[PDB]
Parts: sequence; C-alpha cells; structure tokens
Amino acid sequence: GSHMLEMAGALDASQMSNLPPSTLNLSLTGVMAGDDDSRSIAIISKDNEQFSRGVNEEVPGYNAKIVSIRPDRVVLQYQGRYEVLGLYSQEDSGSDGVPGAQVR
Repeated sequence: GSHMLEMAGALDASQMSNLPPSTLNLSLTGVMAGDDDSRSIAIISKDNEQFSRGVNEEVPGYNAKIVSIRPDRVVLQYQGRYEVLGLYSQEDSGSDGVPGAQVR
C-alpha cells in the first residue's frame, strides 16, 4: 500500500525502555484518568503549581505534551519525540522559589 502511510517503527523499542526518555523533570503529582485518553485529568505540579492536564494537553511550564496519561507517568511529546516520562519531584513542592542557603 502506498496510499496509506503507516510506518509503525520496526520493533518495540519501548520494550527495552526502562530509562525515561523525552526530558524527565517537573512533578506529575498525579493524574485522574478519564475513561482513558477520552478525557484524562492530569494534576501536574510545576514547582508545585498543580494544573489539570490530560491527553492532548502539555505539562505545566514545559511543552511536554501528555500524549498518554498514567497515574504519575506520561508518554509525552517534547522535542519532536513522545516518550515515557514519569516527571516526578518533591524538590519542587519543597521550595519557596528563593535559591539560597538559609531560606528558613
């Protein structure tokens, strides 16, 4: 077939994908999956500003597009690639935004 361009890769690269590609950053506090991608709420924390994202939404702050919602895992489209990012942090929530030695 030439009138239908599929090109589904060649092999399951994600089978060996134990290392989160894309970018890895943020804190994906957690999603609230909605049927699946048919809705999907993504409560992501960006230096701890939680937003409601989802499939075909992008992560707060950076254009990491949530092409697939999972609890705190997201197959996201960033940098022309959509890979498996479980953006997770606690260093974002544990900060006032003032880089120093003695904030407290």
